[PDB]
Amino acid sequence: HLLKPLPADKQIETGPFLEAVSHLPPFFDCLGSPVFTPIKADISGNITKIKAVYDTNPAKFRTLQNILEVEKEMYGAEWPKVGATLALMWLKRGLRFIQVFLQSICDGERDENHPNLIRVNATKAYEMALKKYHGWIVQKIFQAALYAAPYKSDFLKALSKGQNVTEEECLEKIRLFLVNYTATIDVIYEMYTQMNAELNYKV
Ligand SMILES: CCCCCCCC/C=C\CCCCCCCC(=O)N[C@@H](CO[C@@H]1O[C@H](CO)[C@@H](O)[C@H](O)[C@H]1O)[C@H](O)/C=C/CCCCCCCCCCCCC
Ligand code: NI
Repeated sequence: HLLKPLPADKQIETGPFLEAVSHLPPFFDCLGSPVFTPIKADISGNITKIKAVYDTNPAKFRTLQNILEVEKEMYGAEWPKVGATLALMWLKRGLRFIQVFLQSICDGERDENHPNLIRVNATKAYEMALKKYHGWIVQKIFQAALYAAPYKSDFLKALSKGQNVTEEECLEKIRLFLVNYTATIDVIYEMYTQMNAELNYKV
């Protein structure tokens, strides 16, 4: 299934969002390299934390905007470096990395001298989504992941394990997934900017 479409007023229901993005971390089990373990843990850990907050009062935390706004009231000067707000601040970055990476691949972006690597696509996604927030030690993790990254064809076979679809059919399904996914992430970014909740610290 696809993510829910964005409503006209751009308020994103928490429950459906968490349920949908909860399907993303299992993909990492298809990628054998040791770095995918802490990557999966990071993404899943943030999902878990936002879910834990949501579950304390689903009515009050019905939308992601509710989460930020209510946490701001709950935590005073500790906000936004607190709670589900912090978890979602980092989740959105992981989700944008995925967005940019997959979009790049689907649009045929490549290094003409290495057309079956995915380095250029991962580098674009990293620069757009994560690099500004990573100190050198974490950047080394990215660099090592790049070196060991699967070939494009292998990667796409993993995305479509279970489906028996062609590479081109796999890309078409990703393009459709990307529609509501991209729109939703863009709203989450806007929300953090509007609330002055984007933090710029490096890890
Ligand atoms: C259709 C479905 C498609 C699925 C396909 C998925 C393919 C995706 C591949 C990789 C996704 C990578 C996402 C990584 C997100 C990392 C977020 C991050 O920077 N989290 C930080 C901060 O952590 C935060 O610290 C905070 C406190 O300061 C805490 O409060 C937070 O809870 C905590 O999250 C953490 O320090 C870093 C974790 C790992 C960084 C990995 C760097 C890049 C990975 C290499 C990618 C190459 C891909 C090649 C293709 C296979
Ligand atoms: Ni689902």
